Amino acid sequence: DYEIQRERIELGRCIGEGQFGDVHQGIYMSPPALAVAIKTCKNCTSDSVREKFLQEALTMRQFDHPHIVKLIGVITENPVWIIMELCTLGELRSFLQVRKYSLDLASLILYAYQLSTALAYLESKRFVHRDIAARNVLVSSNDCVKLGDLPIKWMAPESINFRRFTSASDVWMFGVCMWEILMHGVKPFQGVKNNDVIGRIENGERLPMPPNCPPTLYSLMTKCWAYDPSRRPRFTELKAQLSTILEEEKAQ
Ligand SMILES: O=C1CN2C(=NN1)COc1ccccc12
Repeated sequence: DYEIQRERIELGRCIGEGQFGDVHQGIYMSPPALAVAIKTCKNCTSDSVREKFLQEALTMRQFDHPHIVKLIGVITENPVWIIMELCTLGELRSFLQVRKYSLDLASLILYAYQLSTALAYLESKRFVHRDIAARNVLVSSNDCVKLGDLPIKWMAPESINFRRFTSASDVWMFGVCMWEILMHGVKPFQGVKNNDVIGRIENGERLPMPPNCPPTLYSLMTKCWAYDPSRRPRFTELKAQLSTILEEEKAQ
């Protein structure tokens, strides 16, 4: 039973925004004082919105991975809330930007490694994500990131051209996500028009090597960006390669 008694929740300060409403941090008193994230729903007094909001919680129930945010429970009567595991440090993009000059390379590589483990897990569950980007990643601690919950600049050419979405197109998007982390949260193709992104990629052009990114890690990003989806590594191969790049970086 995922239904939580409202009196067990102390609503704290607003910490961010979601599609349905504000996200707040708070406290969950269970049989004691667990820090939680509380997702609110502005229009949940309407059942069409309520069903869509609560469907997200039902989706979360299916996953059990250390690098995917966990659902704690729901409050189905107005105001409708979803109680999630709190990732205290917030959104990854903002975290990377604020810590641009204070996060070492080993930490950046660790975040890419952890995200590849969560994605190889979702691949093993036969779940295609379709929206892999640094914006949907949350920070639990300085050493732990988690997956939370058209973007032409992040999309595989087959997804843009023919709406083909597979684990291989998720790999392309993850290559862009790895570039974003190594770029300290800078978005890809800044100042480039969406309709001119496909052309540049068709021309063989790719996102450049981020400053201070190891060549072995940049090489792994470019394999994610092979035009042919069958030539892209699988998430399991990404995981094994990122583990070796992480160890090499941890050794100096
Ligand atoms: O499910 C969640 C959603 N979330 C948090 N934790 N857990 C904390 O950082 C956030 C920042 C912005 C939006 C959502 C969150």
